[PDB]
Amino acid sequence: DPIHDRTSDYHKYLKVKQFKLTVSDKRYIWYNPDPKERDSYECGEIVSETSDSFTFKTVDGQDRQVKKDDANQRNPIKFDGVEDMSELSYLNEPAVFHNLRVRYNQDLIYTYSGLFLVAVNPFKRIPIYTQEMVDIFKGRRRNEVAPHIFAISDVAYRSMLDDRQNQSLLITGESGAGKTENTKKVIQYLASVAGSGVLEQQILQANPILEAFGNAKTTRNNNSSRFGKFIEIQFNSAGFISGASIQSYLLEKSRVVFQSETERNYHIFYQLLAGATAEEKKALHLAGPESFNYLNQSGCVDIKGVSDSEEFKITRQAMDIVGFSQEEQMSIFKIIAGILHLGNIKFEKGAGEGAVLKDKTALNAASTVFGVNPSVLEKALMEPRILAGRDLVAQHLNVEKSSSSRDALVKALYGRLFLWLVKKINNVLCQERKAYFIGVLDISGFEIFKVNSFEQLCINYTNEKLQQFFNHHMFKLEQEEYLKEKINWTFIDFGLDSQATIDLIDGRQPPGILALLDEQSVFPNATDNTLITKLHSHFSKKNAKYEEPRFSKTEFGVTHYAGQVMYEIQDWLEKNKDPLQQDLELCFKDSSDNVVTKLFNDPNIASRAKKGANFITVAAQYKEQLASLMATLETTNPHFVRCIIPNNKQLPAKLEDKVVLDQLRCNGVLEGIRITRKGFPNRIIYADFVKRYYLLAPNVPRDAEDSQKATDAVLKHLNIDPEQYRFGITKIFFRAGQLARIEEAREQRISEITRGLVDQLIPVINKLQDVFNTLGSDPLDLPQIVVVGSQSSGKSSVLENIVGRDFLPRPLILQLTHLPIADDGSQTQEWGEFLHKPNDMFYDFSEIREEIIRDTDISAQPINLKIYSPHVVNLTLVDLPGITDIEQQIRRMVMAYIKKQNAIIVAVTPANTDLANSDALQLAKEVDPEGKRTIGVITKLDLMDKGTDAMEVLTGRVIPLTLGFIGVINRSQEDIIAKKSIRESLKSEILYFKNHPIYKSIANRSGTAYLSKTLNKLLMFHIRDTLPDLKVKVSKMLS
Ligand SMILES: Nc1ncnc2c1ncn2[C@@H]1O[C@H](COP(=O)(O)OP(=O)(O)O)[C@@H](O)[C@H]1O
Ligand SMILES: OC[C@H]1O[C@@H](O)[C@H](O)[C@@H](O)[C@@H]1O
Ligand SMILES: [Mg+2]
Repeated sequence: DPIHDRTSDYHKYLKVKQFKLTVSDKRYIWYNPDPKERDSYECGEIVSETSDSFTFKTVDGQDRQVKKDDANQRNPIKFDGVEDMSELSYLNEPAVFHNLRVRYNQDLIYTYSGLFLVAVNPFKRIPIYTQEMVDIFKGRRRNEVAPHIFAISDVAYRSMLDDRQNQSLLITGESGAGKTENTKKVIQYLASVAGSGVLEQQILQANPILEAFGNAKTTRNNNSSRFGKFIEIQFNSAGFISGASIQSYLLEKSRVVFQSETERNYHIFYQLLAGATAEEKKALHLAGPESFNYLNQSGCVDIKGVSDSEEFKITRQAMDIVGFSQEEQMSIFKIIAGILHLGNIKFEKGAGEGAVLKDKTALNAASTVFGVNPSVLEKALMEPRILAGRDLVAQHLNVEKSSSSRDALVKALYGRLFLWLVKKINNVLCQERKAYFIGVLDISGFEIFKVNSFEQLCINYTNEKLQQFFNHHMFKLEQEEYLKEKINWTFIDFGLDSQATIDLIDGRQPPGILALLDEQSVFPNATDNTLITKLHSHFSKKNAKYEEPRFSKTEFGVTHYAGQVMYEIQDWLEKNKDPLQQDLELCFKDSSDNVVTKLFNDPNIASRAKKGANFITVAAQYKEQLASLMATLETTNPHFVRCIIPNNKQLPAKLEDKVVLDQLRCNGVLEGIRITRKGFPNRIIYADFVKRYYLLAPNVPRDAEDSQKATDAVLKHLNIDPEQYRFGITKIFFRAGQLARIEEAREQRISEITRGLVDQLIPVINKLQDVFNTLGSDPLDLPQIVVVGSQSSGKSSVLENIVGRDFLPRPLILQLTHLPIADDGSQTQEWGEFLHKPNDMFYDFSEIREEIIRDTDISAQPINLKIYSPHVVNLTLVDLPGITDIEQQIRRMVMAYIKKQNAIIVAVTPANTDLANSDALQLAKEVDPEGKRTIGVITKLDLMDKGTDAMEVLTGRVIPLTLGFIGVINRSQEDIIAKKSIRESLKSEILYFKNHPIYKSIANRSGTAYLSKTLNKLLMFHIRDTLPDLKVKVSKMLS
């Protein structure tokens, strides 16, 4: 399984490479050392914070302060390279960019951002698109695998099948950002998982055909799409590919006759001249690109790394696969060559005003490959006949007009040829009946150049609709979640903000730009000036999205979603009408070539108005085509892929701050995470919230049964403002920022209780004990001292002796803290504290005995008693019930305690009860065979017998132990009856051992004083010894 194998290409090319921050409490923030350079950011460490402001040290070396509102906090370095950025506490611009940068530098181009898939063009080849890679993502769910265009393709596929609903993938981005490469990957994936099959190959081979005729090298992309497309992959009810259909939009026909410096014409022109066979060159009258006007003006005829001859063979192969016949293929090449020959026709000024054609070479070459009459073609170009009432009069045209008519014929032939290719492909691939489909939209994003004409308005208008579509989708998803979870919050439709710009463009009443253009396009003597004049007359200072420039008399502004765009009105009338002399239509309708003739006869191709319809302008046609695409998209469940270009030099490993950030700002990527920042952007299933923040509140099990009640407990203890959150049916909902503040509390808390893990070790362990061992569990295997003895062993007296005062009547965690002599030199009064009584102080030890009895009315939940006294040593002990229905759980509890090797066992045993067949030591040796962590305490020594001595065990012989034995004596029953108090009877204990015939030799290693000192010592060093392992355990359970 490659997904788990680290030594697999999957982990190498799709997975990110590979306690310090745990104890650390450092905070960092993104800032720009130069306020005027918003795109350049640096990391600064936070040093202090007030009510609503931060203070940090800049790398330059200088404290700086910023408001908490404008602060761009940085996420913990642990999250650098996350697969899905939606799980970040901070999603500010610099933070987003940073995670993308981290991934990009590791050659990870794919990153998730909620319902957004981000892909940053690598401008390099990364082996993550092989079949094996396809197989790896098959079936896999998003969370189950790393980010990849294949993963989102699978999700859409699974959704189609599971919900029986059509899907769509919208791949958007700037020119060269990677839309088409990713579009091909989706198809590659779908053909594989739902598929080397005839139909499959045909679908796969259709793209190569359209790219040859619709792509070209521009200054921003060597393989630029000069048309947009919507590919529908069809499936049968069983989920197998059954067909495909293609729609093309806004083909850049003007490129056929003109290309700006360094750019090329459509690939097919160069492919034909370089890949045609010798026989084809002759039949077509071909020559090198330099001999053709339409190819020798840009200064570029080839692309580095690209072989046009090789690509030609590929295109021819693709046409064979899709099914174009040999003759159809030849006719397509004749059209391409004919267009080239038309471009070489040179019109000259005749004796008069009319143009003439002196050389007939180009005209004839064209006429021969087109299968039309040269004489008729020549007259149709320079002397088209126009209707003068009821007679046709030959209008002899000058040079400029003849040349323009030639170009119009060229564009019309290319445009029609392209539509014909698409229609032919659809005839072979499209099936009238299909159960479902997955549509992929590959079209240009907003276009804002210095010069913007009609084409740009169409594409911008398109993107206004697509952005509106996305916002509205987000709206619906949000509305659906709040409804399902029972969260009362209503948003204003996100898409309503695009309506104004859209109406200004395609509105009927009031009439928008297109309507006014159409009207003006059919107006008698209308000109580009009367047009601009009319637009200003309708929207200047009357529509907030429109702007009449201050000086320019040929432009107008439109405020688009992505910013204002200035449009030049020049040629708009001609563009909207796309005229072609009727005599040219007639000339080609009489062609001897089958395909040429279809380009002028097929109504669905030869014109915009279908058989029986009225006049249709280009604008009206495009508005109808766009509404049809939107209606289709609105019948699907949409998936969005955001492509980002790393720089403007088409170079690998060179992510530029300004270039990327600019896109993240208009791509909507930063919008798709700030659109709902007004409601409750964050929500977490209760059990998950509790599992993570239980640590911030007392008495809250990481796995409480009632997750919702626990969640409520945490928020209350943290004193969170009730308005900042809402309780859903399955999730807790938070206002923007609130969850991030709770996460920061968790981080600070973690640091507060783990930093000590690096003397006063006893207290540090005491803290962890109060935080994790209250419910009676020891998940961290805390190093502790456990006291074990019989109900009559008199162990409780031992504890009261160590405490130096009576206070004893569940496990009992006794945490003693020594109090130093007062600063003035006085003796501080001793008192106690219970963990379940947060604000109480027990100065009366009698009340402590009572509280123990109260809270107790056998259980595994320990009572946590803390005692602060200047008469005790620093020490922590865990007293367990002494050793039937009840005597079954007790032994169970004890065992569960001494079982751990991180525990030291204090076995208390009466001296007046032999040594063999003990009790505590028995259970002790059971879990501690080598007796390396057991210390025996011998009590009631003064209660043995006449000549009964115990020096044998005290010196460690009857039963050896690494830690040894310690003897002691306690108060008698009549002593308790009298005034005789503890730490008074201790004075006696010392004299007993000091003046004892045999024990006097070991007097210094006996008694309560010595026992307490020893336990403190054993605990200090045991904690120190266990410290390393405990750090590992703590790090784990906290992640
Ligand atoms: N994921 C990718 N892997 C390799 N090269 C890529 C990738 N995405 C883009 N490219 C490179 O970028 C060029 C332009 O990408 P393209 O998809 O054609 O952009 P767009 O369609 O958005 O105009 C490609 O032809 C290729 O050289
Ligand atoms: O003009 C009526 C409608 O026509 C459709 O084609 C457009 O997409 C809508 O935006 C418009 O409101
Ligand atoms: Mg493209």
